[PDB]
Amino acid sequence: PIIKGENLAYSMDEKVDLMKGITATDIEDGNITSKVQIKSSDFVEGKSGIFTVVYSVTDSDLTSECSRTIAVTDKETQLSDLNWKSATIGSGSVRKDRAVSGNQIRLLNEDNSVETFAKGIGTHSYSEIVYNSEGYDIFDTWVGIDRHVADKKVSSVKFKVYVDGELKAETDVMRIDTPKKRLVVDVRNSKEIKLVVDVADNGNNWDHADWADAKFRNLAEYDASELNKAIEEAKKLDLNNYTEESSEALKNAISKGEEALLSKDKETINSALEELNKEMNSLVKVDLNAVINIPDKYLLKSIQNQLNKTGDITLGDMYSLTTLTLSGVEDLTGLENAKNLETLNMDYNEVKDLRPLSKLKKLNTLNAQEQFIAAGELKPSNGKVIGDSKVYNREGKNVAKTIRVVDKNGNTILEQDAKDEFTINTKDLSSGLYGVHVLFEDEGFSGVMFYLFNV
Ligand SMILES: [Ca+2]
Repeated sequence: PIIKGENLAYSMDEKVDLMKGITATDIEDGNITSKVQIKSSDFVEGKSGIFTVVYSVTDSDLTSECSRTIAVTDKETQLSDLNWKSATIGSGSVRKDRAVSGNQIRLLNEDNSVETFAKGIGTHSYSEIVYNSEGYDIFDTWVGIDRHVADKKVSSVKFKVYVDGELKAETDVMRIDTPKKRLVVDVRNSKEIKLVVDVADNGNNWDHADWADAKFRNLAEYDASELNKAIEEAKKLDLNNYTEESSEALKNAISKGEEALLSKDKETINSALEELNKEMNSLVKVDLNAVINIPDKYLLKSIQNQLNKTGDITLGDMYSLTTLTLSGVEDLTGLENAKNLETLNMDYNEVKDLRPLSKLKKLNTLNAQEQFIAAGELKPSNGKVIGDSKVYNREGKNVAKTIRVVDKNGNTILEQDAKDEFTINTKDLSSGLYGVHVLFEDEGFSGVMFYLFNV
């Protein structure tokens, strides 16, 4: 059994396949790659680092083991975007982002297609290129014979990577038809990396070699594991069991945490985590048994008729209203607790203020037409009578339309536009009873607010 596996490198957003590149062949069994198991690993998902995984397989009639590292990195720096400390080359000159022949960097793929790279280092054996590697964690590159010498027959090189003078990785002898190979080297706490292209056989003849996509890769400067843990536990809670104010704050913190995950910014994540933890401990549970204060006895009777019960109406009772029919109601106070109310049938009632229903998010059917609010008697003073004529809709807007004054015979003695208040001259009025009609209309909300004043 020949179990094989090379070092890999992944980015922060990529899905890590722990079995990528693992093969197992045996002369007695054949391809036993499907029977490969993991013997040891320190890998953690959603975490930046360099993890070690050990692989073991058992054949029909014998076990073999192999080990490889898997790095999860973030920021990358192309070597061609940096300056080398020194560079030697057997023929021509080293070129950044181009092959040694000046053409694009081109290597061979496993399916015999050609891979064209925009970034990399084009050199020629024998070659030694040294870079400053201080502060970098992982070196990643593709290597192979450049496609410009695809007709030269004798092209052959070997790639080697030295870290502070120590050989850390190398390929076999690569020829024209050898598909490109990947090299992922740990360069942690190093000062120099040396990229070596040896001549293999036939000297350096036509040894066009590319360090394709050669780049440094660093571990992430952030960690989203703690924020991910707090969000998942927060999303497990039922927002209906908490007050609308506290559930809104937690919901906003969950959203801010989800935004922080996408930012991949350390302080944005930490700040969202602290806020999410604060709203997590600031949650206050509802009390479905607490009594709701309903000052209007007709509203209390209307809710009792809809729910079939006597005595106090609870918040749990209020949460259960999806439809409600009113009769003889003057004050909607208390209905702000029925957050699930969808339909309110209150035609021919005595309501002049829809503001208690302002925050009802599901109230799509409101039948509040032809109200009549007997607003009592106004006492004339200083030769005039003054009354209030503001009728509020759900948005808190005065929807009063027509102010008309009527005498005992039904004849309109005056009419004007409705404002917040009205002032009627009474010095010129004959002695008797007079009525004041405050006409108002809106989307589904209309009626008459009636006053009277004696003279
Ligand atoms: Ca050669």
